Amino acid sequence: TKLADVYQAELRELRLRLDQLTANSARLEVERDNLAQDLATVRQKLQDETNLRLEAENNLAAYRQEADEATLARLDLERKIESLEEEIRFLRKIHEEEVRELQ
Amino acid sequence: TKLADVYQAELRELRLRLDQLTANSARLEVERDNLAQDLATVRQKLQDETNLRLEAENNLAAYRQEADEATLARLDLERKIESLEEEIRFLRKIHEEEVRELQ
Amino acid sequence: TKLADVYQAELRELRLRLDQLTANSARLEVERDNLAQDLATVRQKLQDETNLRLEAENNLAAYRQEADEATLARLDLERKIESLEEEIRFLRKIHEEEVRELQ
Amino acid sequence: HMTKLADVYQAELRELRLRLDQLTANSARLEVERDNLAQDLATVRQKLQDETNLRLEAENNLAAYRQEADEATLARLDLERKIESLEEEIRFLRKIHEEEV
Repeated sequence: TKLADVYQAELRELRLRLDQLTANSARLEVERDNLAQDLATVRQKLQDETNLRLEAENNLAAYRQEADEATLARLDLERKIESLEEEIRFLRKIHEEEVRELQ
Repeated sequence: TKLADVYQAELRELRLRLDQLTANSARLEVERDNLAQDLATVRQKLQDETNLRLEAENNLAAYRQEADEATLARLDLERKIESLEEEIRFLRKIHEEEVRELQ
Repeated sequence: TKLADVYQAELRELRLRLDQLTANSARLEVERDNLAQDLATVRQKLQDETNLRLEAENNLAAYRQEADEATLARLDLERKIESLEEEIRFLRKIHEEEVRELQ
Repeated sequence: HMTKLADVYQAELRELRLRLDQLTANSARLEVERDNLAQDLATVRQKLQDETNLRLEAENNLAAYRQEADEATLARLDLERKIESLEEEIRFLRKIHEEEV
């Protein structure tokens, strides 16, 4: 009986440990399955957002050129205006002087 | 003797299973740790790629708006130019006339 | 005459502006040439550093697996050690019992 | 009198104005190109700094994983010897016990 008790003691311990490990393993498998599903989703969200970023960044260079050329055209015209208003003022001074000389 | 033999057999089996289950559990914990790490990583990449997308889209919007402002300003200026050129023509005509009369 | 002065004044202003603009344009040409050379340099450095970053990031997953497998192997052995020490303890208990039963 | 002079002066004025219009246009264009090159230079310098930081973190994690593998392997080797020692001990215990009966 003492022999049987020694054996049963070791058996009982091993069965206890085994039951705890099976429980722990089942819980870990559930958590792993969940993390994997969420990882698949967020990877898809990343791919989508990368594609949108990429298209936007591609359009940028052409739009920057459009803006530069439009701004350059505006400036050219503002300068022509300044030139014409300068020309007018000069004409009036020159004209006023010429009419004084004919008196 | 038959009894000890049944016990030693079960003892050997349980130790075999236990070693496999411990290995399996260790592996699962490693897999779970990895999935969690990668999930944190890709979530960060998603956030980054969203921020870059938004900034790109904003720069696109800004370049379109600037061009529009430049084009509208240009058109307004072209009309002021036509006005100034008319004014110049009228000034020369009036002055050429005044010059003829004073002679 | 005053008329000649009016004309010479406008001429003087235009010439000075032209001189100022030519000087500024020469400066700007130099600065543009420099910015372009440096831009080419830093673009090359960027490409190089991107290639290294990319290869490092690619090797990451493989090195993490190497570490995981090495750690898993270690654990398997530490467990086999515990198994053998348990077996020893049990053998001594069983042996002591058998020795008592056989006087 | 002034007619001769006015003609010469108006001609030079016309030339200078034409030149100013061309040079002002060119300068404006150069200013735009310089502003752009500077902007892009700032951009790519930032990308370089970012890419360097990512490279360094990656290389650090590589280094750390290589250290983990080396230490784990060394521990494994030490354990395999302890295993041999324990198996030797077991065999000695069984032979000594079998003798004692």
